[PDB]
Amino acid sequence: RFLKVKNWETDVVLTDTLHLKSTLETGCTEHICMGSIMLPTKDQLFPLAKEFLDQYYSSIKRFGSKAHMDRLEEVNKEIESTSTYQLKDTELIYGAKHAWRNASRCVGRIQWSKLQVFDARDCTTAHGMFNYICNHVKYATNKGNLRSAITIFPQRTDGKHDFRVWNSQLIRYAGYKQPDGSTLGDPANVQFTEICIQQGWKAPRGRFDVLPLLLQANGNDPELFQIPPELVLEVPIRHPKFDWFKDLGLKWYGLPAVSNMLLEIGGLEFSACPFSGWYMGTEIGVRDYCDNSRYNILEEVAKKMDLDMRKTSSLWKDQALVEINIAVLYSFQSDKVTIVDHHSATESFIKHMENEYRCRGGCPADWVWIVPPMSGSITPVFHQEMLNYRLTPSFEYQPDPWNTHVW
Amino acid sequence: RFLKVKNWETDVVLTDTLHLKSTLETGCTEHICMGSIMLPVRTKDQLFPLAKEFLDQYYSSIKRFGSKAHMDRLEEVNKEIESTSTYQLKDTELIYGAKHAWRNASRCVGRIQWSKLQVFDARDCTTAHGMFNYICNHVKYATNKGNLRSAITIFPQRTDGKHDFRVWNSQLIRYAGYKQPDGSTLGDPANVQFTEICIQQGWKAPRGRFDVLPLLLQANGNDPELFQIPPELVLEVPIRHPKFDWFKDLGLKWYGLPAVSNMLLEIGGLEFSACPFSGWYMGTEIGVRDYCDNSRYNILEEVAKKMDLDMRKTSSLWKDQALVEINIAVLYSFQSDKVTIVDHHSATESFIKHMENEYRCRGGCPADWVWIVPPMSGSITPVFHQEMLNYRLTPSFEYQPDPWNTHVWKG
Ligand code: HEM
Ligand code: HEM
Ligand SMILES: Cc1cc(N)nc(COc2cncc(CNCCc3cccc(F)c3)c2)c1
Ligand SMILES: Cc1cc(N)nc(COc2cncc(CNCCc3cccc(F)c3)c2)c1
Ligand SMILES: C[C@H](O)[C@H](O)[C@H]1CNc2nc(N)[nH]c(=O)c2N1
Ligand SMILES: C[C@H](O)[C@H](O)[C@H]1CNc2nc(N)[nH]c(=O)c2N1
Ligand SMILES: [Zn+2]
Repeated sequence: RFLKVKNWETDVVLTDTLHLKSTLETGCTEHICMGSIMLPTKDQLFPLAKEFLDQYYSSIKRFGSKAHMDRLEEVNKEIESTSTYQLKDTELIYGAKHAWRNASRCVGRIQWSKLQVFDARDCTTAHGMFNYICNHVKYATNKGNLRSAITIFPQRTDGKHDFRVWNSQLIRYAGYKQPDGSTLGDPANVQFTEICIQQGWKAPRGRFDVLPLLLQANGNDPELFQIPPELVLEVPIRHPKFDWFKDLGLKWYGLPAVSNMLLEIGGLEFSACPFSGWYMGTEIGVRDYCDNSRYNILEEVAKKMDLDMRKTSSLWKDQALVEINIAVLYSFQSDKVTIVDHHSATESFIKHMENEYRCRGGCPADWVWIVPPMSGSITPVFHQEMLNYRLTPSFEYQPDPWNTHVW
Repeated sequence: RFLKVKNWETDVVLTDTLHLKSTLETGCTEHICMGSIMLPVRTKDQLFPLAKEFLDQYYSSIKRFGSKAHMDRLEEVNKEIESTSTYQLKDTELIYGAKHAWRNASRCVGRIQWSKLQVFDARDCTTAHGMFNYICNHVKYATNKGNLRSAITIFPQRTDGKHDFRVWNSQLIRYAGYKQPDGSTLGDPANVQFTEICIQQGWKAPRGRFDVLPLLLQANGNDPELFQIPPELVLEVPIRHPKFDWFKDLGLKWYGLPAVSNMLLEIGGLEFSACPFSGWYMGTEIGVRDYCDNSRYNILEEVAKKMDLDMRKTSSLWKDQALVEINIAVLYSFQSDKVTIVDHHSATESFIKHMENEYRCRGGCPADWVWIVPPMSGSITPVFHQEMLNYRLTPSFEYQPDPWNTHVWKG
């Protein structure tokens, strides 16, 4: 019932008690581990509300105070009457900070308490959503000095009046299938791109076309908007050694901003809650550029380096991978756009885990996600046992809107 | 019940039914995943079911389930257990069992090879000198002058747990490590405590960076005894780089034969506590972990110095650069000396083909993603993108406590 994790490189052992406050299910059983699977009423709501307010009031050192007992009654009264309830600004901010704190797949959580929360619960239309988002984008970008932020749209009511951002991230590139058989731009977004087109978008059909926002307010049909080009900070990619690298025509955007997840706080569900931090270099250079089903540039890079691509055992893919990732980091750093390398980010996460264990009794972490997609064992997280479990407030995946939406 | 796994790069979806035959526990629950934790005498009562389940599996594999030989064999094992408290495997069952423990090993990327395993039956062994001889023959057979052949050698099974056969070494061939008074380590830091044991038992340590350790062998629960593997049987590869001529002057070498000697083989409820097995290396095992782990040889800095990489900031990726060059070197060296090795692209690609065929023909393939994905360049190998299901099938290989912690010293 009380659990130990060991770091096999430093011998530091930590004791986890926080998991006993775990709530949702993992997908694993005593018979089978699903650790590597990507996704394994009025009566329902009040326990969820109480559990949250209890942790909130405990966190400001006022557990069991009149103010605590008063709030619980007020929410109880509101749920019995209205069938839902409203969070105080203080609770909303705490809730959002803790959903990030509890994100077991996130390596950057040392930052969790520095989150700017934009309360957009007063929003009513897609134009309003567009405004809130441009404002979030400009605030977070901060001319390259990135600041973590979330913007929180109104909560689910009856589930037929959902606010949704249809985009998977606020800033992404279009993907197009061509007569060729090959894919131009990002193959991850082919389907979303087509949805844009079929909703009215004027696609320039290039390699790096910033997608428009498809924004759904109050369960209404989603509407298109172009983000002002001037708010999208992009970085041309060059290499500090290879003068040919720039002519691959590679660029990426400065702002990673997840926009398709669901924030659960105290039983309430926020289906539009785009949030953003800054990039770890491997996300672009390893995954975005080198995944076979993404930009898949390894072949083209290895050729310009004139490596022996004859046998996999020359490690040409691995050589090219490192150079691409050097170029990503160098480019962001030369243009003064915040970025972190996987060495620095994973070392910070170890420090963060030690703080969480000492201060809070644990830190849920999903090793499969935390260990970077290159050079795994040379980062400390590789040697770090982790325990994965679900705490709330949380961010959750949710069905893509187009499969759900009644037109 | 069916479970599906998807490969997110290819969209190939596979269906697992084999997990229904899983017995032992994972360590996980509905509330906690322990997927990244390294480690999360029997009675007649529990033994006959374990025997029955195994013999049912054996007899199914040979298409003789429910046959007269099948039924007679169950009755013969039943009686043997009721009379003696244990039972003996037929040679055919031992071979089947050992191959299946490997087939079932969810942390092994090399399992495409599982049906090609040379099983050496050492159950007639009685003494440490006997074990030594068996182990030399395994090494010489598996080494095959560099054309490596997989093999296992199986010493007598556990009886009352007071007469165990144990190989005290964690692998048959490993380099010594010596903690210096100044706190630095000479040789391999992983093997310090074991080296200390060997010296206490009387080993004369040459005290270099790559001293092959002696075998420390325990027969029949007796105190273990030391033996030196004949050096002519220990194939070694000096490590050099195809472009960098200073690489040789680092004085690196490694041995060709990876041979695990501290695991326990369970077959039909019987426990073989001494069962050294060997295959051949995937390059990253040496190049990434043995050479570049912080708690191991730790050569990243020295290599990076010699490459004249920018070392003042981690974001130059100097470690990542040096890591790739070292791994190029290991693969080049082995290939040049005609010693079997596999690179991590070839090995993971082969594993995915193995895994798909297993799903098709067997109904599943338990796999532990944490261990299967290579410790460098993870996502440019196809296994990173493959969902996997981890569960425990028997026959199996299992960890066991280090024998110095449990052994009752006779003197
Ligand atoms: C400040 C810098 C941040 C860094 C360096 C960072 C790092 C990362 C990385 C590398 C991943 C894996 C992404 C992937 O592989 O696709 C991730 C996942 C995640 N992060 Fe962060 N993060 C940051 C900020 C944030 C913020 C501000 C939030 C929420 C407020 C957040 C919530 C999450 C969530 C929910 C996931 C998992 C997403 C999923 O399962 O698809 N992160 N983090
Ligand atoms: C044919 C060549 C083989 C290759 C390339 C190979 C590859 C590997 C690698 C890379 C690992 C992880 C090792 C580590 O990180 O320490 C491993 C684990 C393992 N393999 Fe293999 N393997 C091979 C043959 C075998 C054989 C012959 C057996 C037994 C008959 C075996 C059984 C196991 C077991 C039980 C593990 C888990 C070890 C542990 O948890 O410490 N493998 N394999
Ligand atoms: C906020 C933030 C900061 C930072 N440095 N990086 C990020 C990266 O976020 C993402 C990037 N790319 C994709 C996603 C969404 N991932 C969903 C994975 C998935 C795919 C398919 C099925 C499934 F169940 C789960 C998030 C986010
Ligand atoms: C047969 C074979 C072939 C091949 N290519 N590679 C191997 C590698 O096998 C090992 C190498 N080094 C160490 C081990 C033993 N693993 C121990 C893992 C461990 C460490 C500490 C605690 C724990 F619970 C578990 C196996 C084995
Ligand atoms: C199948 C497997 O779970 C999948 O490829 C995971 C592995 N680890 C990951 N880790 C991160 N950070 N991001 C990912 O998208 C994935 N993908
Ligand atoms: C804590 C963590 O599980 C541990 O470092 C694991 C990670 N994956 C591994 N994978 C392999 N093949 N071998 C290892 O020793 C490890 N170590
Ligand atoms: Zn699990």
